[PDB]
Amino acid sequence: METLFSGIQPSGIPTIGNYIGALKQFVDVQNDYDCYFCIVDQHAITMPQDRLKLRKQTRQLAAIYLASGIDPDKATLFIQSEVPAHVQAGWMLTTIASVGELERMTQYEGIPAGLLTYPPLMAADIVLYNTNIVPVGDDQKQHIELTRNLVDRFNSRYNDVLVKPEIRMPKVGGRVMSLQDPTRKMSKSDDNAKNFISLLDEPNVAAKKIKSAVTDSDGIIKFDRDNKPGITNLISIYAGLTDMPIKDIEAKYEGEGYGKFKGDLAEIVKAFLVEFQEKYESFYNSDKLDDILDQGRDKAHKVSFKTVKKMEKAMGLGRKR
Amino acid sequence: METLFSGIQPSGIPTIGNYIGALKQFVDVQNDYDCYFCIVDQHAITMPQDRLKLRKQTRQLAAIYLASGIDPDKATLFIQSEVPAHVQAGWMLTTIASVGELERMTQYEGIPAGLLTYPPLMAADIVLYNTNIVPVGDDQKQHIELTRNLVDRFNSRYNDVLVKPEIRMPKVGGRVMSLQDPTRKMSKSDDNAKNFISLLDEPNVAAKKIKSAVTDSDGIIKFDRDNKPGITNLISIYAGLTDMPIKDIEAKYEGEGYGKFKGDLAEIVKAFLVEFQEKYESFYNSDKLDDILDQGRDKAHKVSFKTVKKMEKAMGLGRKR
Ligand SMILES: C[C@H]1c2c[nH]c3cccc(c23)S[C@H]1C(=O)O
Ligand SMILES: C[C@H]1c2c[nH]c3cccc(c23)S[C@H]1C(=O)O
Repeated sequence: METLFSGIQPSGIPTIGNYIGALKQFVDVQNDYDCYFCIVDQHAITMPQDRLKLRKQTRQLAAIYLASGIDPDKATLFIQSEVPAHVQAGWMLTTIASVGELERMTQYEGIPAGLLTYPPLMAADIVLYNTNIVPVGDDQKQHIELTRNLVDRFNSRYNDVLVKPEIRMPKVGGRVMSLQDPTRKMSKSDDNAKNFISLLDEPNVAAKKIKSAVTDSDGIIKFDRDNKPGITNLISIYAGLTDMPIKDIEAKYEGEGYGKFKGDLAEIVKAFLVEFQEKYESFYNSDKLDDILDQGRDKAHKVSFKTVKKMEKAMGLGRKR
Repeated sequence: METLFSGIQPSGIPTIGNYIGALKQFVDVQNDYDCYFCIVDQHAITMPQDRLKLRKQTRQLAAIYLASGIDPDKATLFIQSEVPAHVQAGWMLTTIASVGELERMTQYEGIPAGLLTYPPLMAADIVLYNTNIVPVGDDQKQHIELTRNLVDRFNSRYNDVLVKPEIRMPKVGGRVMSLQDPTRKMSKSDDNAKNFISLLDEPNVAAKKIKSAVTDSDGIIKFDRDNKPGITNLISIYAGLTDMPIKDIEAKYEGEGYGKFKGDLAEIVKAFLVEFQEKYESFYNSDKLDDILDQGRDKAHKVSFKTVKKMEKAMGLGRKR
């Protein structure tokens, strides 16, 4: 069984685009892959953070992953800073990186040193669990290249302990676009809040965002990205939240106009968020949330500890006991 | 009671200069100060190392400190990599350092990133124990300036948890010079091995190095650094290993020439090393050595854990449990 590792930034609420594109897919793929979901709070502080904003966002993310169906027994959901092997292995990989290498990553009061030195910590986050696949996008290519190059450098200079990972998302979800700019991907941090639908938006606000999404005044419910990216995007969201095949959507709405379809979809979005947010409140406001995160941390520590120990033996850190 | 922290590089055997200058003094000052002696193996790998050479040197250093009289109950002798708070607090301080700052430290395959990014780890090594004093020399000034500046930056941006340290050696020992270059300090890494006397030199080899030390052919046993740095240096070693006051040395050897004095001193050096190396073998070849280092690690972990936790709460890492 292949091991998957996904880093999660506690820096914002995922949108419904992120749910359809990734989270919903993770809820399936956790049965067929050994999955790690790591809330990378030590990466979040490479940037300036309010300390209450950061600690709250970390709980929020954990509650959202659990609300989506990420299962603490099937997968390992934990907080990066609670597992010390991450900064231990990150320091070891830092000593074999080069300054030139780290600088080129930054390209693809002063400048915080975290922004230069975080890539080896990302490498560590991955290889500590013998990861085979990382579900990232084009923007993370140079990071994985550095990771694989460091695994090569380590195994070559000391001895084979580390595994090279690949970029692979096992079941890619649909691509969800901004509601009022259908050529751009939906983003949690848009200045036009009508562009996205946050997982924590009020369900009635989200229904309004479906109605205000930029489309023709009317048309047929047909999937055509090149010529009608607006309605096509909406059909993608419909498909994403109901699992109805797209061709099966077209047939349900044959002879229907936009008003009927946007009305049904806004209701579908509202219904989804009401069910999602009840689960989310229930995890977020519960004592069991700390129990779950405790157990996740213990799972990850058991695996990552063995790896750190092999690494320390390979470089000659510590003692032979 | 003031807390003292001394980093120890596992990169070479201390010389008798290092014993007279520092180690012997630490054996006294550990009664009057809360002392931490930390074998910084995570700093040693910033440079290229053979992994067996490094792990052996680490045991050797611990055995030498114990052989000198460093007392595992009075002081805390441990190995840096066995206490995870060091790289945890080092990462936190890294995120508030600036690249410019770290670069200027480097001034005062490529260039290993460890050589750029180690100073915040040094800062962490110190402040984790609420250190008041660090017994370092001129070459470490910019490192302590960075440390104090990071303590200021941390306490100012989040809230007061960290203590500013000072450079202070509570009882400075004598200065011991190279035996065949009396104007340079004695160094463990000289290309002229007659220049130093290693604590692990064969006692008969060391006696020969006393005889081969570069002096006038004869003279009076008088302390005069400007005009007779050779014999004066030797008198310093004599004073350092026997605790005889220097004026009291001059009076013992009034009416004596160099041959008598160098003969007595070579015997004194031989006698000291025989007693030292028996203790050293006895710790180095013992199962109790791992027990001692275990207990040291547990002592340091208890203090440094509380500090790391205050730091994580201050930046908003982790969870409030
Ligand atoms: C969250 C970040 C991160 C830190 N460690 C990891 C490990 C795997 C994937 C990612 C990460 S994804 C990456 C990003 O920049 O999105
Ligand atoms: C061993 C080095 C080191 C790492 N952490 C610390 C903490 C205090 C003093 C020192 C150190 S002394 C320094 C040196 O360069 O000698």
